[PDB]
Amino acid sequence: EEIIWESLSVDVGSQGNPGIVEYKGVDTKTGEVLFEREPIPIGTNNMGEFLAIVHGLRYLKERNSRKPIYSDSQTAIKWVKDKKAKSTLVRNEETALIWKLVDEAEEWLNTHTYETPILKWQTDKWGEIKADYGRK
RNA sequence: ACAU
DNA sequence: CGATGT
Ligand SMILES: [K+]
Ligand SMILES: [K+]
Ligand SMILES: [K+]
Ligand SMILES: [Mg+2]
Ligand SMILES: [Mg+2]
Repeated sequence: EEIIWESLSVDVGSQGNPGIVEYKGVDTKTGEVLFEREPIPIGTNNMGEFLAIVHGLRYLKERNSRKPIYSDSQTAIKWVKDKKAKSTLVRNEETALIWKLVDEAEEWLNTHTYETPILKWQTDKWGEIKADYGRK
């Protein structure tokens, strides 16, 4: 099992969990940063990992790219497959922004199609995903 | 246990 | 050490 180098890798970064959430997508081969989301004041790791995959799907579809997406998040890969982000984060005024984005990402999944393979990055074999924030 |  | 998730 080898890396598919012609791919997009995504990852979340956070300050606290729940805490400030951001995410980015990079070229797996070169590490070039292809997109970065503005920090969201309160969210969870898994909400961010979910949003990162969905943004990747939208990014690749817009560009007519058949590349797969790598994620290190077992949870978010399942949530995308299911089209449902099963987060425990309370809904209040401080979490409204993240929940709006998660709700809108689910809505996009429920109104669009894609063939993009969503692959598990095998951290135990390959080290940290190329989109990692280097904060752990 | 596994993945973050 | 704590949290988010299956
Ligand atoms: K990190
Ligand atoms: K990881
Ligand atoms: K646990
Ligand atoms: Mg990750
Ligand atoms: Mg990471």
